[PDB]
Amino acid sequence: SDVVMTQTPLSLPVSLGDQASISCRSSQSLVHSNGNTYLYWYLQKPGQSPKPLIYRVSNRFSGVPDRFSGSGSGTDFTLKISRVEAEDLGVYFCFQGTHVPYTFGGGTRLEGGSQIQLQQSGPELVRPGASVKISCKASGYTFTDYYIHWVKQRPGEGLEWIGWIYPGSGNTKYNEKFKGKATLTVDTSSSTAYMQLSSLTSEDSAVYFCARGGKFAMDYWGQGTSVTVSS
Repeated sequence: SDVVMTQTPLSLPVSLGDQASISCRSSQSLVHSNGNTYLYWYLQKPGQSPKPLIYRVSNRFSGVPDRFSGSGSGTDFTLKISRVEAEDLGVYFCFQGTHVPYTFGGGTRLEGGSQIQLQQSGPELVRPGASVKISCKASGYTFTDYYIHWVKQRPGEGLEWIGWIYPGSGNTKYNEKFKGKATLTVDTSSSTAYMQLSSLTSEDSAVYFCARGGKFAMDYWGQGTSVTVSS
């Protein structure tokens, strides 16, 4: 009964100047009881963290040019990129934050806030059964004004939302998939968020991102921390 986000097409080869349109469909209505529709779009360029494009269906994040337009309602959503150029190449992901657990679309391959820094700890290489505690040092903004989200990304397997913590209060919310094996904490005095991953298996090998956000979605992302679990 988790919400499934389906994107089409999977791959969209295009030439410069053309129009590009990407579809996202949810298995459930994304209208929240509060009246908002927590549908978001992100772009991930081959070598870095996702970047926020659209919030709440139709709003562009700061620095995102008005040639990006999101539309839709209920269960059907569209991202249109009108005058496509070099820097638009990458994987587009839709994301829903209406229903816990928050879920991502599988991505579409097409072929802002740089004061905010989220500095994550280095790569881990461990044996099965180990635990790791990865950190995320926030700067360039007030740590306790925002949520911190954590996200898992396996190679060619897309994105999974792990949970959030609200640094101001320590309050947490987890994806059932991860609750019990990922523990979120903060140190507000050092503006640092932590995620402890426990009883590691080979399936837990992935890149883990910390990201700033609101209660329903990420905005800016850290650079990721690779965890490799190997015998």
